Amino acid sequence: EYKTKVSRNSNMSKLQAGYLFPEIARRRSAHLLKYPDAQVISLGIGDTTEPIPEVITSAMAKKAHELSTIEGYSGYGAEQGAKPLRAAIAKTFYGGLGIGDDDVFVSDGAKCDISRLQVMFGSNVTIAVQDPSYPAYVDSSVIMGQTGQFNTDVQKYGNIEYMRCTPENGFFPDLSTVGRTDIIFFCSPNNPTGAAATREQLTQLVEFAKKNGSIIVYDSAYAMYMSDDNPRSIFEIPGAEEVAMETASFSKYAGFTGVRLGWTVIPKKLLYSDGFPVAKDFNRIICTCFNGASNISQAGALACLTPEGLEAMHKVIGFYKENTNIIIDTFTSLGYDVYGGKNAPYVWVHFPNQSSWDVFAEILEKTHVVTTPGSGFGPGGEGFVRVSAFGHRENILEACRRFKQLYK
Amino acid sequence: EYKTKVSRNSNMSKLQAGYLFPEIARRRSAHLLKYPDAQVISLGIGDTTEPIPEVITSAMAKKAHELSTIEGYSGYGAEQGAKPLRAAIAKTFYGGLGIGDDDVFVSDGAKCDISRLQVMFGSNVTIAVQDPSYPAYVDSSVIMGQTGQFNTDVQKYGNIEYMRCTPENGFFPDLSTVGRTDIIFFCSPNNPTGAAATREQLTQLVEFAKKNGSIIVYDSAYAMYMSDDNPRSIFEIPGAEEVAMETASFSKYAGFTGVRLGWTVIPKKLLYSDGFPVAKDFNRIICTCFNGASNISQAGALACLTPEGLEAMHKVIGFYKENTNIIIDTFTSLGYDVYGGKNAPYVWVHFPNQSSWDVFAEILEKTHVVTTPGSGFGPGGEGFVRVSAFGHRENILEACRRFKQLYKHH
Ligand SMILES: Cc1ncc(COP(=O)(O)O)c(CN[C@@H](CCC(=O)O)C(=O)O)c1O
Ligand SMILES: Cc1ncc(COP(=O)(O)O)c(CN[C@@H](CCC(=O)O)C(=O)O)c1O
Repeated sequence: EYKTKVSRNSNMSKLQAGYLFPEIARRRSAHLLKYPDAQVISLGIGDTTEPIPEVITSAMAKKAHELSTIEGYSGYGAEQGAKPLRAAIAKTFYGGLGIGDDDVFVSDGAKCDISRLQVMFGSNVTIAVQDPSYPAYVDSSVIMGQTGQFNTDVQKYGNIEYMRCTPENGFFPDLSTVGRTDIIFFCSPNNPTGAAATREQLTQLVEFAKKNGSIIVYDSAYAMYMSDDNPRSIFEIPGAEEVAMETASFSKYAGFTGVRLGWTVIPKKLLYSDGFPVAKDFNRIICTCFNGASNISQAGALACLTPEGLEAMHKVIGFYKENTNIIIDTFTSLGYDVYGGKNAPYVWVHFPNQSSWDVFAEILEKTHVVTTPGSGFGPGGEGFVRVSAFGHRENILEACRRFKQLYK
Repeated sequence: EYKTKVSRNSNMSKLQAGYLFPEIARRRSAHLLKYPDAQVISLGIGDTTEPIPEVITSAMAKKAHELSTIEGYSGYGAEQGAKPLRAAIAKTFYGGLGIGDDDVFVSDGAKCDISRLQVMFGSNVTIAVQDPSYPAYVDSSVIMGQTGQFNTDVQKYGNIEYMRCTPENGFFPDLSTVGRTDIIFFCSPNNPTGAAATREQLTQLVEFAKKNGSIIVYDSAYAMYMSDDNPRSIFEIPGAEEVAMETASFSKYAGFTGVRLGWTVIPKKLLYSDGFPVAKDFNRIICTCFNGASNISQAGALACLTPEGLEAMHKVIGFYKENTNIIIDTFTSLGYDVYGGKNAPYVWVHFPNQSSWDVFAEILEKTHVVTTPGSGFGPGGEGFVRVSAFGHRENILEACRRFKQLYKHH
């Protein structure tokens, strides 16, 4: 058979397996082959399940209709996003934090921004991540060439600072033990642990990044699930604007997982070591490597940031928060050390003395419930299982009775 | 003032200037500053201007509505795209060329795929491009670390094979003078020249790639504007499936420039030197770095690939083609050497003894018409201006009468 003479990207070769979530989907498929008549309930991938509020979808349908009129048609937008949408995001989420409209970059969601930001930083930066954390930070790092080889002994790529977040440290890194890196990806409330950093901790994090001369990439995907009195934006920490940017999404707020709309904020005062503004390189990436978020998605996001839209999102979030309570109560009633599930739609359940992957297989096997194994979120996740709360109420309740029977 | 200790990405420093189209938009902004009441006609950026056909927007509006019901709501999709849409694209554009549903990757547009493909190839490959060509191939290449610095004497980035496409060579390079690279980006019908490679030239292109062990990234963004009897897909060339992938989009077919939907096709027989299939690395990129095209944009694309959609897309394309004729006739009456416009919605006009940027500025200042300087598409574009045919009819007519008024007495 014919082969080209092009060498495979050696960074792609470094990757230890496929992406976590397709891997889980494979395993659930194999389970449906074994049990063809099983009633599978997925609490694995954190995908929203409830309909998008009408006020928002009417806004999208109206934009679609308008595209068939001479007056309403629009083509290429500003790749940063429509100005009224940047303004609404700037006012609504960062009002009083000194963020301008021109600091907001509208995207087709946060996973894409994470990789666009990794392209921008390039192959010579080193990164630190929460351990455990959402696997896209590590995987994108490997793909960009920022890392060594995977070491199977410790279960870690070389050259990544894994910042262990444990029950014994309150799921916040011990910063006095953390090596300096260029970038620090920091997710709060955290996926998978559910842990939301306090004001004092985030203060420490800014002080840490300021002294090490690092950039924090603050992932606030779950901030509007906040219950405790904790900061929802890193820019609430004075001095954050010199060391941090923030990336977020409408996915978990308006059910936009399929619709695709997020943003990144890069403050004017965030500068590389030569004084060059980081935002200006992001802007170049965004103009060259992207052609803007869908116009219909942007019209849906615009409608989200209005009194009716905010009320609708609060209702949605509230509903998933009530699912989370149900799951928490179940596991606590069962005598588990269960974490998170207060400030986030994830509960982080401790299964000590078992490997995550084995617990995943066991639950899937006995209860036809998909979970996500903790060690898919890095080596600090070993021994835990993340349980997602996105589901119809009846599905959540049924999964919980199934757990009660397995584990009684 | 405070600065971090993070070193700016050296590949970002390499970029000689801002991306082409924002730089034009800046100049048009400054123009409207100077003359706030100028009726600017924009033929710079190639943006669709006519309404999306009702059949396509009704489908999108329906998906939006369905998203508010328990039954019709959907969240994350298969990252490659909805299986029915992948099938429709495979059958509709590649039916009979051996392309499977699973070789199609639905994206939010071709610009985005180009850059995801470049992340996939990585920093250690060398590329070739047509010269002139759509500036995203070269810019994404610089950004990814594939290049040396910009050399202002020759107006080229180091380590890129710039393949000369001229009126004299029929806008197809002499491949005997083209050095071996890993990757060859090839656009046909080409942006900016409008030139469509014949079956004979594409066969040569494929034979060249096969003997060199190169991968062709074939960009078919304008293939449905074909008038001549030329291949619309690289996979029409036997053996293309061992050396070639293809990228395209609905932007120019249904006016989806703002909606955002295209696709890349990578065939199963495309392998790296170690035997690894290139599509398996792309799939990983697509799973890690992307979360799918918008579900509403997918519903719109699915509606385009029906008898009613194809009929609507064909009609809109033909409209822009008549615009292109008006523009061609205008410049040829004024005695310019003018290329393209046959197989593409672009007219490539030569201005002897003038820089492209000076011509751009001159047209913009005197007629309030925006164009794109040919040097924006690389050094072979120097001396040319690209005139986009996208616009309302009356605006193309007005632009053309402005050109004639300016240039008739010279
Ligand atoms: C921390 C974090 N950042 C970013 C994203 C991606 O946001 P989008 O705007 O919708 O791109 C997610 C969703 N993570 C889910 C879904 C799986 C995935 O993102 O690959 C999860 O962790 O199960 C997330 O949890
Ligand atoms: C050859 C070619 N490939 C890809 C694209 C991008 O397609 P999308 O699906 O809409 O992402 C264009 C449109 N280029 C236009 C618009 C400017 C730009 O693409 O940056 C042009 O060249 O004027 C193109 O001309």
